[PDB]
Order: sequence, then C-alpha cells, then structure tokens
Amino acid sequence: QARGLGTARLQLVEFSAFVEPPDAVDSYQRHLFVHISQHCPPLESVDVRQIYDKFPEKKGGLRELYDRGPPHAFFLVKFWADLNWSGGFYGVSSQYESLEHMTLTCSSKVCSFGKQVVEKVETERAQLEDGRFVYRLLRSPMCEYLVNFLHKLRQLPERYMMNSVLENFTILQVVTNRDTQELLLCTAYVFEVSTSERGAQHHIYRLVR
Repeated sequence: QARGLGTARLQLVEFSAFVEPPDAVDSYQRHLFVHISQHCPPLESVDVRQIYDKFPEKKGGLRELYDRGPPHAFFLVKFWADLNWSGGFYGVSSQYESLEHMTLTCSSKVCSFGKQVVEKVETERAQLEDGRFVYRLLRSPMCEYLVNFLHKLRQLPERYMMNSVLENFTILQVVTNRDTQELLLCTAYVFEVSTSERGAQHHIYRLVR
C-alpha cells in the first residue's frame, strides 16, 4: 500500500542529521550526513526476518515489534552517508504529521553487532497547523557517542573499510502514541558511505513477512 515513509496516521515530513561548522554564525552553512524530505509507485519490500539479527532481541527488538504490529508501519532505509565536511554543532531533526492529535514518544536505539549501545527517548505533543497536526523534534543534539564515531569513521583510509565497519552499525526508530502505547511508525536504518562527489542518498523499503 505504502509509497512513502509513513502511514495514514503518521507521515515523516523531514528527517536529517547534520553538522554546522563554528563558522556558521558569520556565514551560515550546514553539512547533511543523511536527509529524507517528503514535501510533495509502491515502495520496494524487504523481508524483516533477514535483518532480525541486526537489532536487539528479547524486548524492543525487531521480531517482537513486528509481532505487536501493525505490519504496515515498518520501513527500512538504506542511507548513503556523506562524511566529507574541529568542534562544531551536531544535530538531528525530525518532523512528523498526522490528521489527529496525539502525544508522540520517539526512541532511537543505536546498535552495534545487534546489541543496543545507546538509546534516546524524546516526547512531543501535537501543534495544530493547516488542518493537520505537526510534530517537530528539531535540533536534537547528537549524543557524543555518535559524534565521536563520526570523527573516527571519517578518518579511515578506504571507503570499503568505512562500509565494513558500518555493516555492523544500525539505528532503530520506534514512534508510539504516548498515551495509548500503539505503534505508529518503525524505521530501521542501515548505512554505507557515499562517494562524496555524491552527497547523501537513501532508499526506503517496506518491511514485510
């Protein structure tokens, strides 16, 4: 059914992860590691069992989440990350959109070899705008674990080694209705590096079973 990253209950308007150099205050610029923009065909599909072992087990892992359902809320995003941009500002921004008013709880578990490593949980109630509610989680500071990992990754001598290391690094995003606990949107991210002649790129799949 789906054609973008979203459902009828909750659509992703924009997601990005970025850095602003210390110079940004005199002349502005930001460098986008990854960027989904859904302002203005069916998506490809990837069978969720094939990536079970890339996200935690027991509880809050991919197999029980999909088992809770609803199935249509699950997506996979391959990112090609741009790491060609010292002490600046590193941040993540997300905007979701619904027809109805809720409080959103957003967790993002970072995983390495399938073991949760860091997790951040942020909450966000709706702001009624043009006949629909919008949820704005803009400029969340990246946790120092990610920023350090970026600084280490950016230093390796070959792209293939960056991709090798990234083969074991994933991020899982679970958006739930805070009041009712129902799953609205669940999003697995897997990462390569882009040959930064090309900046960031992505490909969204639905996760089916």
